Amino acid sequence: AKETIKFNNFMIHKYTVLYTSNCIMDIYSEEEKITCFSNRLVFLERGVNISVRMQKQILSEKPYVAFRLNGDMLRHLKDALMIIYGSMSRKIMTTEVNKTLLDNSHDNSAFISSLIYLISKLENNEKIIESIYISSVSFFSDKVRNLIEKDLSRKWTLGIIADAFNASEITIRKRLESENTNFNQILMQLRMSKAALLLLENYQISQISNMIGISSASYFIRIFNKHYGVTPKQFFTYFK
Amino acid sequence: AKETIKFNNFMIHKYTVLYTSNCIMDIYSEEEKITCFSNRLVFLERGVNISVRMQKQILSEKPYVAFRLNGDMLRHLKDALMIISMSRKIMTTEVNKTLLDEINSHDNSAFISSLIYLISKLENNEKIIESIYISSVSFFSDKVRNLIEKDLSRKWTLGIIADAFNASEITIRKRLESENTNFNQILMQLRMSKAALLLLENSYQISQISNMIGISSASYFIRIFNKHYGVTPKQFFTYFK
Repeated sequence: AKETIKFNNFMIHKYTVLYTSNCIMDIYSEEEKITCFSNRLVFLERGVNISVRMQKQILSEKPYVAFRLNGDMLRHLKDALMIIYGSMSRKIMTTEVNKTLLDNSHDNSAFISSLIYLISKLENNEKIIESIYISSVSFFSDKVRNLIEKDLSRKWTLGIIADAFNASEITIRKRLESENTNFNQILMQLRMSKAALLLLENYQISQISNMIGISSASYFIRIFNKHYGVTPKQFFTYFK
Repeated sequence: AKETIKFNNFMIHKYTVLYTSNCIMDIYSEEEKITCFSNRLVFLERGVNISVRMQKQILSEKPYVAFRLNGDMLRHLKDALMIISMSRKIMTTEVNKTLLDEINSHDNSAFISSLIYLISKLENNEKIIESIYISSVSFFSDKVRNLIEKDLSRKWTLGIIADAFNASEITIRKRLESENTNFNQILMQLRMSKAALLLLENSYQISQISNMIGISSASYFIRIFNKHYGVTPKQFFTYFK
């Protein structure tokens, strides 16, 4: 009912640590599945587009508490953990209740220390550090993403990106297909992630379409309902 | 009485975090003084020769609990924290949850992480990170120490060190005097630190600690220890029981 939701194409654009205060979710890959339980912390690699089926316990509250890491913060944490330490199961990893998490979020300096501390206290840290390092790599898809990000309003083509990257169209094609993506999908993922964030933020549908680059908001509603499978209102009400 | 002791020339050869479980100590500089209170945590720089006057609460236990950092661990911690006057070399603080701190103390991938955590939680961390960086620098005196550390038994001269460092004797002299030390003093500090580390081991005895540190006669070593630290080796052993 109103406790359960099933949205697809969920892109972890930044490395996200995720509690499960008010939800039991099943995270789906193209071939794998990971069930996150309630009162547990989950580490999510950046660059992971996935489908989630959630089960809220209380209908009135948000399903979970999430914390994102900037690219900047992700590279400093990677460098710090490398100084210190020297498949879907590798990219999404849940753990036991910290039982002592005390929530920072405004002083990276204090935050990065606490994150290093939590990782050091956790077990099986090799895979956590591995996910950190992997998510700290600027793949070719990330560079095209950064390019498009500057003007989501602008209508891009493969030739524009190719000229910007000083390459041929087929080169960009095969690079993105080896990254398991494409230019159109990259663009859509960026726009729809910004749209979801803005929905849970204080733009609204009347202007989110324009902010992300779509002129007509009805087309944006249909495109959101296609990408995530949930109408923008259902997405808003499940996280409210 | 035996609750109080006053030993001089206490060299913090490794960056040491120091609790005060069973003591109230007064650290003395050539011109400054710092009184560490009971049930506190103390931060000390590497390369610090000081005097201490301690006051144990229970005569039967050790006065405090200390934790040292290897040069390797100190350099990692410095690099990690960079990624993330006597008052600027010795800094005490208050703690409530060292229960978390316990940790295993037998690893670098975990200890320095928990230490970073403690520092992040401690306010006024600026001077702490300062002390870390300063103690992570290999001064010329540290290079001479490392050279001598190889063969403490060997009898060194200023000319041997100078030839090893490809320099003149007066150069080594002025370098060490700018570091507020000298070759003979460097040697004495190294030997006497080891002596104290060889002490409180309850496994090694004077009859052989002098030989390990390079002194042939153990009576001369007793007199030299009682001169350097001001406490007879037996008093030093009994205060840290």
